[PDB]
Amino acid sequence: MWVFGYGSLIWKVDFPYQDKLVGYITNYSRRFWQGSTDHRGVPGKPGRVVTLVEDPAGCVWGVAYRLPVGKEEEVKAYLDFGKGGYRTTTVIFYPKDPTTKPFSVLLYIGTCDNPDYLGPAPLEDIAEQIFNAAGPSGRNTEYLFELANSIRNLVPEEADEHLFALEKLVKERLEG
Amino acid sequence: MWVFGYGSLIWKVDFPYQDKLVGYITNYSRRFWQGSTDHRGVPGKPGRVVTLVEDPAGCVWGVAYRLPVGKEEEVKAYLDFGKGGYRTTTVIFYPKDPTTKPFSVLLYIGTCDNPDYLGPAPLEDIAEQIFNAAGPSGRNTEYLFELANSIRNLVPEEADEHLFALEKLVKERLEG
Repeated sequence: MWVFGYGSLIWKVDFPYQDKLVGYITNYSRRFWQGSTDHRGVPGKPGRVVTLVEDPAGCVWGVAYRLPVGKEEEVKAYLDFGKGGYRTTTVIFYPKDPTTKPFSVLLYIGTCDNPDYLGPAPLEDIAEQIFNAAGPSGRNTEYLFELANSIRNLVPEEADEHLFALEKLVKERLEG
Repeated sequence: MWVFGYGSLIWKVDFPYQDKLVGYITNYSRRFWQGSTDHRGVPGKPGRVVTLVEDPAGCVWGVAYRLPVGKEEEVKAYLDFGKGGYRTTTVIFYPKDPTTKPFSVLLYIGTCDNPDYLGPAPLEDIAEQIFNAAGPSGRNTEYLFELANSIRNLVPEEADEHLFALEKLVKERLEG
């Protein structure tokens, strides 16, 4: 099966994937409304990471990865499509390359119901919080930069108003 | 986290593991009571694969694998310890090497409640069914041989009465 990576997976490429395609999905928008206490932040001082939200006019550029078929032959691992703030569903992924027809992919999403969801907030604020945060995975700012730098390698900044704006405010903070 | 492989994982080594240790666990016994329709058998002509059953006098030799920390920084993947015929729990794993202290490991088990559970049966029968079966993964007999040959590389045949007996009956069938 193929899964869509709208975040860290884009650049955190050290995992096993049979194949990958740059592309985009629809009807969702990428927002930094997901709190991070185990990666780019910690409890008591959470960081912000991305999640996808339903947006009819929405688009999200990212990368689709083909997971290797599982080795354990004794149990049937399953997919639960429902589940406690994290959603699993599928959506159409459009490859950047027109040579490939669009195909279904798995989407793993953290909902408004997940415990870590921080929700929408003024960008001024999100940027600062990101500025300050650091977690087991690294600093919050590095996460944003990679993503942003990461997306730019694939599309014009117009593609993600929210992400690039954030990057810019942060860079400004880094100034003063 | 570390997971215990009592089956195919022992020899199907083409996956990513940070580390591995030969060892054994207790209070469970390995039996060929699990039906296979997606690996070593198919619907309408199922094969047999191993599952672990609670056995107070029981022991299971196998290998423990250290899974790599997950790359996705956006969602919290969880462990559900309860779940529809497959159980997830932990048990003590004793390394063959005394230099290492015993440690907890994850055990993923298919219960009597799973749909594919075929249950106990006369060994004469299981061997034949295995003889005949083939699935997406390969023939049923190859699965048994690898396991058996696989275990022997780690312990005397006395360790697994059930597995080696089965191997032998099968080899006999292969004769006539």
